[PDB]
Amino acid sequence: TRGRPRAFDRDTALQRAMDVFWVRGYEGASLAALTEAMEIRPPSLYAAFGSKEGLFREALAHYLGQHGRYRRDVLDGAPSAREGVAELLRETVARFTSDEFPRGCLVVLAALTGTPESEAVRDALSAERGESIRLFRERMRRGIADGDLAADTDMEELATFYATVLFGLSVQAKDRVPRERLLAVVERALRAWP
Amino acid sequence: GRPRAFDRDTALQRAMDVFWVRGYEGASLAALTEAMEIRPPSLYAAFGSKEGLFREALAHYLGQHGRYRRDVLDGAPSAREGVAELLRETVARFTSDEFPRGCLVVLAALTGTPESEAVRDALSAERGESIRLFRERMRRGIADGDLAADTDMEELATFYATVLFGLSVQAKDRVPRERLLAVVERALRAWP
DNA sequence: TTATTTGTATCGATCACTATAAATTT
DNA sequence: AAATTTATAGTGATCGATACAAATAA
Repeated sequence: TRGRPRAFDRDTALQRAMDVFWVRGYEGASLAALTEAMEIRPPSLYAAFGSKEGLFREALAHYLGQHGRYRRDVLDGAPSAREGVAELLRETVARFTSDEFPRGCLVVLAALTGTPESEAVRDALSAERGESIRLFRERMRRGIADGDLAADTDMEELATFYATVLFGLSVQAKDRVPRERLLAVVERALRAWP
Repeated sequence: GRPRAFDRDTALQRAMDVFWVRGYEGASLAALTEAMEIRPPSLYAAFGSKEGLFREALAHYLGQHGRYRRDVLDGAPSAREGVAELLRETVARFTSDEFPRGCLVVLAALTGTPESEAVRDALSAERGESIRLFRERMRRGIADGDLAADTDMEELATFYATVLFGLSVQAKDRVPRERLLAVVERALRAWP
Protein backbone atom coordinates (compact mmCIF):
# COMPACT_ATOMS: atom_id res chain seq x y z
CA THR A 1 0.00 0.00 0.00
CA ARG A 2 1.48 3.31 -1.16
CA GLY A 3 2.11 6.19 1.20
CA ARG A 4 4.52 7.57 3.77
CA PRO A 5 4.62 5.00 6.61
CA ARG A 6 2.93 5.76 9.89
CA ALA A 7 5.44 7.07 12.41
CA PHE A 8 3.53 5.95 15.54
CA ASP A 9 2.23 2.63 16.82
CA ARG A 10 -1.57 2.85 16.63
CA ASP A 11 -2.23 0.55 19.59
CA THR A 12 0.16 2.53 21.80
CA ALA A 13 -1.48 5.83 20.86
CA LEU A 14 -4.86 4.24 21.59
CA GLN A 15 -3.64 3.08 24.99
CA ARG A 16 -2.16 6.46 25.93
CA ALA A 17 -5.48 8.11 25.06
CA MET A 18 -7.54 5.69 27.12
CA ASP A 19 -5.30 6.52 30.09
CA VAL A 20 -6.10 10.22 29.67
CA PHE A 21 -9.85 9.55 29.37
CA TRP A 22 -9.58 7.31 32.45
CA VAL A 23 -8.27 10.14 34.63
CA ARG A 24 -9.92 13.25 33.14
CA GLY A 25 -13.11 11.71 31.77
CA TYR A 26 -14.33 12.20 28.23
CA GLU A 27 -15.05 15.93 28.08
CA GLY A 28 -12.16 16.88 30.36
CA ALA A 29 -9.68 15.09 28.09
CA SER A 30 -8.73 17.97 25.81
CA LEU A 31 -7.08 17.55 22.40
CA ALA A 32 -4.00 19.25 23.78
CA ALA A 33 -3.80 16.60 26.51
CA LEU A 34 -4.55 13.67 24.18
CA THR A 35 -1.99 14.64 21.53
CA GLU A 36 0.63 15.17 24.25
CA ALA A 37 0.17 11.78 25.93
CA MET A 38 -0.08 10.06 22.53
CA GLU A 39 3.03 11.89 21.27
CA ILE A 40 1.34 12.72 17.97
CA ARG A 41 -0.02 15.86 16.28
CA PRO A 42 -3.75 16.57 15.87
CA PRO A 43 -4.09 15.78 12.13
CA SER A 44 -2.46 12.39 12.73
CA LEU A 45 -5.05 11.69 15.43
CA TYR A 46 -7.89 12.71 13.12
CA ALA A 47 -6.51 10.63 10.25
CA ALA A 48 -6.49 7.55 12.49
CA PHE A 49 -9.48 8.09 14.76
CA GLY A 50 -11.69 10.45 12.75
CA SER A 51 -12.71 12.52 15.76
CA LYS A 52 -12.50 12.79 19.54
CA GLU A 53 -15.73 10.83 19.92
CA GLY A 54 -14.29 8.20 17.59
CA LEU A 55 -11.06 8.19 19.59
CA PHE A 56 -12.98 7.67 22.82
CA ARG A 57 -15.11 4.94 21.27
CA GLU A 58 -11.96 3.07 20.22
CA ALA A 59 -10.33 3.81 23.58
CA LEU A 60 -13.42 2.43 25.32
CA ALA A 61 -13.27 -0.84 23.35
CA HIS A 62 -9.55 -1.12 24.08
CA TYR A 63 -10.26 -0.59 27.78
CA LEU A 64 -13.06 -3.18 27.81
CA GLY A 65 -10.91 -5.84 26.18
CA GLN A 66 -7.88 -5.23 28.41
CA HIS A 67 -9.53 -4.17 31.70
CA GLY A 68 -12.78 -6.10 31.29
CA ARG A 69 -11.76 -9.58 30.16
CA TYR A 70 -10.86 -10.49 33.75
CA ARG A 71 -14.50 -9.96 34.74
CA ARG A 72 -15.82 -12.84 32.61
CA ASP A 73 -12.73 -14.95 33.34
CA VAL A 74 -13.16 -15.01 37.12
CA LEU A 75 -16.96 -15.18 36.73
CA ASP A 76 -17.09 -18.24 34.48
CA GLY A 77 -14.04 -19.76 36.16
CA ALA A 78 -15.77 -20.09 39.52
CA PRO A 79 -17.58 -23.19 40.81
CA SER A 80 -20.65 -21.26 42.02
CA ALA A 81 -22.28 -17.94 41.23
CA ARG A 82 -21.58 -16.71 44.76
CA GLU A 83 -17.85 -17.35 44.60
CA GLY A 84 -17.73 -15.99 41.05
CA VAL A 85 -19.36 -12.76 42.14
CA ALA A 86 -17.11 -12.75 45.20
CA GLU A 87 -13.93 -13.22 43.20
CA LEU A 88 -14.91 -10.62 40.61
CA LEU A 89 -15.54 -8.04 43.33
CA ARG A 90 -12.24 -8.84 45.05
CA GLU A 91 -10.34 -8.65 41.77
CA THR A 92 -12.13 -5.42 40.88
CA VAL A 93 -11.18 -3.81 44.20
CA ALA A 94 -7.54 -4.87 43.95
CA ARG A 95 -7.52 -3.36 40.45
CA PHE A 96 -9.29 -0.19 41.58
CA THR A 97 -6.60 0.32 44.27
CA SER A 98 -3.55 -0.59 42.17
CA ASP A 99 -0.55 1.69 41.92
CA GLU A 100 -0.37 0.85 38.20
CA PHE A 101 -3.75 2.04 36.89
CA PRO A 102 -5.92 5.09 37.48
CA ARG A 103 -8.30 4.42 40.33
CA GLY A 104 -11.85 3.24 39.71
CA CYS A 105 -13.61 2.14 36.55
CA LEU A 106 -13.38 4.28 33.39
CA VAL A 107 -16.92 3.34 32.43
CA VAL A 108 -18.31 4.80 35.64
CA LEU A 109 -16.01 7.81 35.98
CA ALA A 110 -15.59 9.07 32.43
CA ALA A 111 -18.94 10.68 31.64
CA LEU A 112 -21.80 10.64 34.16
CA THR A 113 -22.88 14.23 33.40
CA GLY A 114 -21.77 16.78 30.84
CA THR A 115 -22.79 19.11 28.05
CA PRO A 116 -25.65 17.95 25.79
CA GLU A 117 -23.06 17.74 23.00
CA SER A 118 -21.58 14.56 24.51
CA GLU A 119 -24.86 12.71 25.16
CA ALA A 120 -23.98 9.88 22.75
CA VAL A 121 -20.86 9.13 24.79
CA ARG A 122 -22.79 9.17 28.06
CA ASP A 123 -25.40 6.84 26.61
CA ALA A 124 -22.55 4.59 25.48
CA LEU A 125 -21.11 4.20 28.99
CA SER A 126 -24.64 3.88 30.26
CA ALA A 127 -25.18 0.95 27.94
CA GLU A 128 -21.87 -0.52 29.09
CA ARG A 129 -22.97 -0.35 32.73
CA GLY A 130 -26.13 -2.22 31.76
CA GLU A 131 -23.75 -4.88 30.47
CA SER A 132 -22.16 -5.12 33.91
CA ILE A 133 -25.59 -6.04 35.29
CA ARG A 134 -26.16 -8.48 32.42
CA LEU A 135 -22.79 -10.10 33.13
CA PHE A 136 -23.77 -10.79 36.74
CA ARG A 137 -27.17 -11.96 35.54
CA GLU A 138 -25.74 -14.48 33.06
CA ARG A 139 -23.48 -16.03 35.70
CA MET A 140 -26.40 -16.32 38.13
CA ARG A 141 -28.37 -18.04 35.35
CA ARG A 142 -25.61 -20.63 35.25
CA GLY A 143 -25.79 -20.83 39.05
CA ILE A 144 -29.44 -21.81 38.75
CA ALA A 145 -28.67 -24.60 36.28
CA ASP A 146 -25.67 -25.83 38.27
CA GLY A 147 -27.77 -26.01 41.45
CA ASP A 148 -25.89 -23.48 43.62
CA LEU A 149 -28.63 -20.83 43.24
CA ALA A 150 -32.37 -21.36 43.76
CA ALA A 151 -34.62 -21.69 40.71
CA ASP A 152 -36.97 -18.85 41.68
CA THR A 153 -34.07 -16.48 42.45
CA ASP A 154 -34.76 -13.03 41.01
CA MET A 155 -31.63 -12.74 38.86
CA GLU A 156 -32.28 -9.12 37.84
CA GLU A 157 -32.68 -8.06 41.47
CA LEU A 158 -29.54 -9.84 42.63
CA ALA A 159 -27.44 -8.76 39.65
CA THR A 160 -28.60 -5.15 40.03
CA PHE A 161 -27.59 -5.13 43.69
CA TYR A 162 -24.00 -6.21 43.09
CA ALA A 163 -23.73 -3.82 40.15
CA THR A 164 -24.80 -1.07 42.54
CA VAL A 165 -22.00 -2.04 44.94
CA LEU A 166 -19.60 -2.31 42.01
CA PHE A 167 -20.46 1.16 40.67
CA GLY A 168 -20.15 2.57 44.19
CA LEU A 169 -16.71 0.99 44.49
CA SER A 170 -15.49 3.21 41.64
CA VAL A 171 -16.39 6.38 43.52
CA GLN A 172 -14.79 5.13 46.73
CA ALA A 173 -11.65 4.11 44.85
CA LYS A 174 -11.58 7.54 43.21
CA ASP A 175 -11.90 8.98 46.75
CA ARG A 176 -8.83 6.92 47.68
CA VAL A 177 -10.59 4.79 50.33
CA PRO A 178 -7.94 2.23 51.34
CA ARG A 179 -7.97 -1.23 49.76
CA GLU A 180 -8.50 -2.94 53.12
CA ARG A 181 -11.72 -0.99 53.68
CA LEU A 182 -13.06 -1.78 50.21
CA LEU A 183 -12.36 -5.51 50.51
CA ALA A 184 -14.31 -5.42 53.77
CA VAL A 185 -17.06 -3.64 51.83
CA VAL A 186 -17.01 -6.60 49.43
CA GLU A 187 -17.23 -9.12 52.28
CA ARG A 188 -20.23 -7.27 53.68
CA ALA A 189 -22.01 -7.23 50.32
CA LEU A 190 -21.50 -11.01 50.09
CA ARG A 191 -23.48 -11.36 53.32
CA ALA A 192 -26.54 -10.15 51.36
CA TRP A 193 -26.47 -13.26 49.16
CA PRO A 194 -29.58 -15.50 49.35
CA GLY B 1 -28.87 52.46 44.81
CA ARG B 2 -30.59 50.79 41.88
CA PRO B 3 -32.52 47.60 42.75
CA ARG B 4 -31.44 44.22 41.48
CA ALA B 5 -33.75 42.51 38.99
CA PHE B 6 -33.31 38.91 40.19
CA ASP B 7 -33.71 36.98 43.43
CA ARG B 8 -30.42 35.51 44.63
CA ASP B 9 -31.80 32.27 46.06
CA THR B 10 -33.88 31.70 42.91
CA ALA B 11 -30.92 32.25 40.59
CA LEU B 12 -28.95 29.95 42.90
CA GLN B 13 -31.67 27.33 42.47
CA ARG B 14 -31.48 27.44 38.73
CA ALA B 15 -27.71 27.28 38.72
CA MET B 16 -27.98 24.25 41.00
CA ASP B 17 -30.29 22.50 38.52
CA VAL B 18 -27.89 23.05 35.61
CA PHE B 19 -24.94 21.82 37.69
CA TRP B 20 -27.09 18.84 38.71
CA VAL B 21 -27.71 17.88 35.08
CA ARG B 22 -24.53 18.92 33.27
CA GLY B 23 -21.93 18.77 36.05
CA TYR B 24 -19.49 21.47 37.08
CA GLU B 25 -17.37 21.68 33.93
CA GLY B 26 -20.29 20.74 31.70
CA ALA B 27 -22.25 23.78 32.89
CA SER B 28 -21.12 26.67 30.70
CA LEU B 29 -21.58 30.30 31.70
CA ALA B 30 -23.89 30.53 28.68
CA ALA B 31 -26.11 27.74 30.00
CA LEU B 32 -26.02 29.07 33.57
CA THR B 33 -26.86 32.70 32.71
CA GLU B 34 -29.74 31.46 30.57
CA ALA B 35 -31.10 29.33 33.42
CA MET B 36 -30.90 32.01 36.11
CA GLU B 37 -32.07 34.67 33.65
CA ILE B 38 -29.22 37.03 34.56
CA ARG B 39 -26.42 38.37 32.39
CA PRO B 40 -22.74 37.54 33.01
CA PRO B 41 -21.74 40.77 34.81
CA SER B 42 -24.59 40.27 37.30
CA LEU B 43 -23.37 36.71 37.91
CA TYR B 44 -19.81 37.71 38.77
CA ALA B 45 -21.02 40.57 40.96
CA ALA B 46 -23.03 38.12 43.07
CA PHE B 47 -20.85 35.00 43.08
CA GLY B 48 -17.25 36.01 42.25
CA SER B 49 -16.60 33.29 39.69
CA LYS B 50 -17.93 30.08 38.22
CA GLU B 51 -16.19 28.17 41.01
CA GLY B 52 -17.79 30.41 43.65
CA LEU B 53 -21.16 30.01 41.95
CA PHE B 54 -20.75 26.23 42.19
CA ARG B 55 -19.74 26.41 45.85
CA GLU B 56 -22.86 28.42 46.65
CA ALA B 57 -25.05 26.09 44.62
CA LEU B 58 -23.43 23.20 46.52
CA ALA B 59 -24.21 24.76 49.92
CA HIS B 60 -27.72 25.52 48.66
CA TYR B 61 -28.16 21.94 47.44
CA LEU B 62 -26.92 20.47 50.73
CA GLY B 63 -29.44 22.61 52.59
CA GLN B 64 -32.31 20.98 50.70
CA HIS B 65 -31.02 17.49 49.89
CA GLY B 66 -28.63 17.02 52.79
CA ARG B 67 -30.34 18.06 56.03
CA TYR B 68 -33.19 15.55 55.72
CA ARG B 69 -30.56 12.77 55.90
CA ARG B 70 -29.48 13.26 59.51
CA ASP B 71 -33.12 13.97 60.38
CA VAL B 72 -34.22 10.58 59.06
CA LEU B 73 -31.31 8.74 60.72
CA ASP B 74 -31.93 10.26 64.16
CA GLY B 75 -35.72 9.99 63.88
CA ALA B 76 -35.58 6.27 63.74
CA PRO B 77 -35.36 4.31 67.02
CA SER B 78 -32.55 2.05 65.80
CA ALA B 79 -29.49 2.42 63.59
CA ARG B 80 -30.76 -0.29 61.24
CA GLU B 81 -34.17 1.33 60.79
CA GLY B 82 -32.45 4.70 60.38
CA VAL B 83 -30.20 3.45 57.58
CA ALA B 84 -33.24 1.75 55.99
CA GLU B 85 -35.46 4.84 56.10
CA LEU B 86 -32.71 7.05 54.71
CA LEU B 87 -31.95 4.66 51.84
CA ARG B 88 -35.68 4.30 51.09
CA GLU B 89 -36.22 8.07 51.07
CA THR B 90 -33.11 8.59 48.94
CA VAL B 91 -34.39 6.14 46.31
CA ALA B 92 -37.70 8.04 46.22
CA ARG B 93 -35.93 11.38 45.71
CA PHE B 94 -33.56 9.82 43.17
CA THR B 95 -36.58 8.71 41.13
CA SER B 96 -39.09 11.55 41.55
CA ASP B 97 -39.24 13.87 38.57
CA GLU B 98 -39.01 17.27 40.24
CA PHE B 99 -35.31 16.75 40.97
CA PRO B 100 -32.92 15.38 38.35
CA ARG B 101 -32.20 11.72 39.07
CA GLY B 102 -29.38 10.90 41.46
CA CYS B 103 -27.24 12.97 43.79
CA LEU B 104 -25.42 16.11 42.64
CA VAL B 105 -22.51 15.29 44.94
CA VAL B 106 -21.78 12.04 43.13
CA LEU B 107 -22.52 13.15 39.54
CA ALA B 108 -21.22 16.74 39.31
CA ALA B 109 -17.47 16.12 39.03
CA LEU B 110 -15.84 12.69 39.47
CA THR B 111 -13.25 13.40 36.74
CA GLY B 112 -12.20 16.52 34.89
CA THR B 113 -9.41 18.85 33.89
CA PRO B 114 -6.65 19.66 36.40
CA GLU B 115 -8.14 23.16 36.65
CA SER B 116 -11.20 21.86 38.52
CA GLU B 117 -9.36 19.74 41.09
CA ALA B 118 -10.62 21.93 43.97
CA VAL B 119 -14.28 21.40 43.05
CA ARG B 120 -13.71 17.65 42.69
CA ASP B 121 -11.87 17.61 46.02
CA ALA B 122 -14.77 19.45 47.63
CA LEU B 123 -17.24 16.82 46.40
CA SER B 124 -15.04 14.01 47.76
CA ALA B 125 -14.98 15.65 51.18
CA GLU B 126 -18.78 15.76 50.95
CA ARG B 127 -18.96 12.04 50.14
CA GLY B 128 -16.80 11.47 53.21
CA GLU B 129 -19.49 13.28 55.19
CA SER B 130 -22.10 10.77 54.01
CA ILE B 131 -19.87 8.03 55.42
CA ARG B 132 -19.63 10.06 58.61
CA LEU B 133 -23.43 10.30 58.91
CA PHE B 134 -23.87 6.51 58.88
CA ARG B 135 -20.98 6.00 61.28
CA GLU B 136 -22.36 8.53 63.73
CA ARG B 137 -25.82 6.94 63.64
CA MET B 138 -24.17 3.56 64.17
CA ARG B 139 -22.32 4.92 67.20
CA ARG B 140 -25.70 5.82 68.68
CA GLY B 141 -26.99 2.30 67.98
CA ILE B 142 -24.12 0.86 69.99
CA ALA B 143 -24.88 3.24 72.86
CA ASP B 144 -28.65 2.67 72.68
CA GLY B 145 -28.24 -1.11 72.40
CA ASP B 146 -29.65 -1.98 68.94
CA LEU B 147 -26.17 -2.62 67.51
CA ALA B 148 -23.54 -4.89 69.04
CA ALA B 149 -20.61 -3.18 70.73
CA ASP B 150 -18.02 -4.95 68.55
CA THR B 151 -19.64 -4.03 65.24
CA ASP B 152 -17.07 -2.84 62.74
CA MET B 153 -18.74 0.55 62.39
CA GLU B 154 -16.40 1.90 59.74
CA GLU B 155 -16.90 -1.13 57.49
CA LEU B 156 -20.68 -0.96 57.91
CA ALA B 157 -20.84 2.78 57.27
CA THR B 158 -18.63 2.45 54.19
CA PHE B 159 -20.76 -0.41 52.92
CA TYR B 160 -23.97 1.64 53.00
CA ALA B 161 -22.15 4.66 51.56
CA THR B 162 -21.00 2.47 48.66
CA VAL B 163 -24.63 1.44 48.09
CA LEU B 164 -25.66 5.09 48.40
CA PHE B 165 -23.18 6.28 45.75
CA GLY B 166 -24.02 3.38 43.47
CA LEU B 167 -27.68 4.36 43.62
CA SER B 168 -26.84 7.69 41.96
CA VAL B 169 -25.24 5.91 39.02
CA GLN B 170 -28.26 3.63 38.69
CA ALA B 171 -30.73 6.49 39.17
CA LYS B 172 -28.99 8.43 36.39
CA ASP B 173 -29.27 5.33 34.18
CA ARG B 174 -33.09 5.41 34.73
CA VAL B 175 -33.27 2.15 36.67
CA PRO B 176 -36.91 1.99 37.91
CA ARG B 177 -37.73 2.87 41.50
CA GLU B 178 -39.01 -0.65 42.22
CA ARG B 179 -35.66 -2.13 41.20
CA LEU B 180 -33.76 0.38 43.35
CA LEU B 181 -35.97 -0.26 46.39
CA ALA B 182 -35.17 -3.95 46.01
CA VAL B 183 -31.46 -3.04 46.03
CA VAL B 184 -32.03 -1.27 49.35
CA GLU B 185 -33.89 -4.22 50.90
CA ARG B 186 -31.12 -6.49 49.60
CA ALA B 187 -28.48 -4.23 51.17
CA LEU B 188 -30.31 -4.38 54.49
CA ARG B 189 -29.95 -8.17 54.48
CA ALA B 190 -26.23 -7.48 55.06
CA TRP B 191 -26.97 -5.86 58.43
CA PRO B 192 -25.01 -7.60 61.24
C1' DT C 1 4.09 9.93 -10.79
C1' DT C 2 0.33 9.06 -7.16
C1' DA C 3 -0.83 8.06 -2.11
C1' DT C 4 -0.34 8.86 2.54
C1' DT C 5 1.58 10.93 6.87
C1' DT C 6 3.70 14.54 8.71
C1' DG C 7 4.33 19.30 11.27
C1' DT C 8 3.04 24.08 11.03
C1' DA C 9 -0.26 27.18 11.69
C1' DT C 10 -4.11 28.14 11.74
C1' DC C 11 -9.77 28.19 11.71
C1' DG C 12 -14.46 29.74 13.69
C1' DA C 13 -16.89 28.84 17.88
C1' DT C 14 -17.02 28.96 22.46
C1' DC C 15 -14.70 29.05 27.00
C1' DA C 16 -14.63 31.95 31.51
C1' DC C 17 -14.67 36.55 32.23
C1' DT C 18 -14.83 41.88 32.23
C1' DA C 19 -14.56 47.19 30.68
C1' DT C 20 -17.93 50.25 30.05
C1' DA C 21 -21.74 53.04 30.23
C1' DA C 22 -26.76 53.46 30.06
C1' DA C 23 -30.64 52.61 33.05
C1' DT C 24 -32.83 52.94 37.38
C1' DT C 25 -32.74 53.97 42.12
C1' DT C 26 -32.12 57.57 46.32
C1' DA D 1 -26.65 64.18 41.30
C1' DA D 2 -24.70 59.75 43.83
C1' DA D 3 -24.99 54.95 44.21
C1' DT D 4 -25.72 50.68 42.18
C1' DT D 5 -27.17 47.21 38.79
C1' DT D 6 -27.95 46.45 34.43
C1' DA D 7 -27.10 45.11 29.24
C1' DT D 8 -23.86 45.41 25.22
C1' DA D 9 -19.91 43.93 23.54
C1' DG D 10 -16.46 42.48 23.76
C1' DT D 11 -11.19 40.18 26.07
C1' DG D 12 -7.45 36.69 25.42
C1' DA D 13 -7.36 31.78 25.88
C1' DT D 14 -8.58 27.43 24.56
C1' DC D 15 -11.87 24.28 22.44
C1' DG D 16 -12.43 20.55 18.69
C1' DA D 17 -11.00 20.27 14.19
C1' DT D 18 -8.61 21.31 9.54
C1' DA D 19 -5.87 23.67 5.26
C1' DC D 20 -1.67 23.22 3.49
C1' DA D 21 2.59 21.53 1.72
C1' DA D 22 7.08 19.33 2.88
C1' DA D 23 8.32 14.36 3.59
C1' DT D 24 8.10 9.71 2.47
C1' DA D 25 6.61 5.96 0.56
C1' DA D 26 4.91 2.61 -3.65
